[PDB]
Amino acid sequence: SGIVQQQNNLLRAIEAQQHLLQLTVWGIKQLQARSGGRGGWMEWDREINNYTSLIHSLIEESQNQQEK
Amino acid sequence: SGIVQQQNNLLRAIEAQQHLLQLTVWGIKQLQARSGGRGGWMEWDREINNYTSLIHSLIEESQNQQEK
Amino acid sequence: SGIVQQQNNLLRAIEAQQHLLQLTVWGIKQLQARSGGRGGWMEWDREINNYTSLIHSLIEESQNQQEK
Repeated sequence: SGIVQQQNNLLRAIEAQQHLLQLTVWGIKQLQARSGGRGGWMEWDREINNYTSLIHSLIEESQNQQEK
Repeated sequence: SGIVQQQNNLLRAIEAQQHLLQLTVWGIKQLQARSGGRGGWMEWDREINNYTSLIHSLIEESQNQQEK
Repeated sequence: SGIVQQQNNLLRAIEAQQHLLQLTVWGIKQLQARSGGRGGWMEWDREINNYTSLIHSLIEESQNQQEK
């Protein structure tokens, strides 16, 4: 036990930052789509989903797990 | 009270990460501008500003509020 | 001493987020390369390397420095 608001203000930033990134990925994807299909990036897309999924879960296990 | 350097090293990362993102958003924006105007993304731009603004403020309220 | 798992779950997010960003930067770079060379962005590239390098090091000094 020690310092919790600073930990919640930091977590609240990561989350917001997570949203920011998802907007960029979208902006990037759409620009790619401009050429013709984004079939060459499955591994890029899958890589994105992989980490985003790990982060969302990392955030959720951090919010519901700290109440002391 | 407990562990502060690790909290400052993490905050210092979010901040730096904030800068990284703003460079990407710029890189993305300019590439969009290449076609012809970015008038269709106001909501995208506004969404960006919205979170970036929440994060900057979240960071500042975290720096000046922890001195114990 | 106080709260460590929440600090490790947050650090684990920044790291994963670091990877996410590096994928976006790549996606952005390649799209730029499409036109013809990315020689005008050295300062953009150098700016990226600069912060990414500060973040990696900030993360590493945070992992090996907290064992209490």
